[PDB]
Amino acid sequence: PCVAKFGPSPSEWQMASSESCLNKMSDWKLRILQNGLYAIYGRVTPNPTYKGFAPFEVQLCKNDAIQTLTDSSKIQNLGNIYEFNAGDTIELRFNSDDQVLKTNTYFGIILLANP
Amino acid sequence: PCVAKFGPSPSEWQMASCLNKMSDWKLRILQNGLYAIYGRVTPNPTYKGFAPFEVQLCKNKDAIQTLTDSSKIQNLGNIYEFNAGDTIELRFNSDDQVLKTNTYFGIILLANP
Amino acid sequence: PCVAKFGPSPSEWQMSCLNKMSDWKLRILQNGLYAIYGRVTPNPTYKGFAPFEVQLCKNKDAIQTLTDSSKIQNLGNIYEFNAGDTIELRFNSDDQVLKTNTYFGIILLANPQF
Ligand SMILES: [Mg+2]
Repeated sequence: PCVAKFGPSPSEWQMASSESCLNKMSDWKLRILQNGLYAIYGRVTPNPTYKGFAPFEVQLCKNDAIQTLTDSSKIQNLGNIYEFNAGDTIELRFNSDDQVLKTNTYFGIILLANP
Repeated sequence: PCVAKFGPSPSEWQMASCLNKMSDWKLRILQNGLYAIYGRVTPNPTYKGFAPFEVQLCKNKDAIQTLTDSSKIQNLGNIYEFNAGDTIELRFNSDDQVLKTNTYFGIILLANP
Repeated sequence: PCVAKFGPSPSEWQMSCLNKMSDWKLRILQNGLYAIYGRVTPNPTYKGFAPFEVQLCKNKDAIQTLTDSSKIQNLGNIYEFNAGDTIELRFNSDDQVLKTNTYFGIILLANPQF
């Protein structure tokens, strides 16, 4: 049962696994250590009162954005399923940290299977 | 597996814990965990009512999925974190908006660390 | 683990609960909840007559339809399938995709007994 989750604030990385399918590298960024099928989950809650000159863009990145969010008027789900390979780096990136509400913004991942 | 599925008509609740059926289309989550939702929503071509087409999967009273295109047969497959005490329900602006024989939803626990 | 994966080219099938029938097409032999995953990449120099359209079909029913030709698209999802069901990834024209970066896979997650 290999599962990891970053957020929401004030929480950082939580993790449970055997000995393990991933490695946490830094905030919002992990490293896949086992080829297999994974599920991503989580929530991006945009900041309504963002007062910055940068365009709202949240991306989930595989090394390649595999999920791009450009609508700052909607709370967005990150739930999905992907095949990843050992070595891959998974990262949730924000064009500015102030674009999202970090107290209601998290993402996680779980190994579903390894063919 | 901890699994529950409602519909399609004439089937009601089927179950194989982590949840408790509350009524038609509505469930109570009993454990914090990671869940997969699956299912399909088929608009009813015979609908002539005056309420706009809308179907929503609500966690508690908040929509986590919203369907407004009455010309789409939409899949409900997704992954979510739910907590104990959450209710999950599929709601319709009108029962006559969907073909009940072709509309169902299910949920399975993936893990609950 | 009951898995099958077609592609990407030149790979075809990599691999009971299912039977592979043809390129991009398989026969579900067992009831269950299945996860689909994969990727569809449009061919940016397609100039055929058919409108772009790629579909995951269960029997006669497109469970997923893609009509956006400007972006690579992910196929990840969970569906309930039944013994007998066929599953195929079909293209309105094979020129519409770059087979070198188009593939799909499936795996049985559970087969609950209600
Ligand atoms: Mg061949």
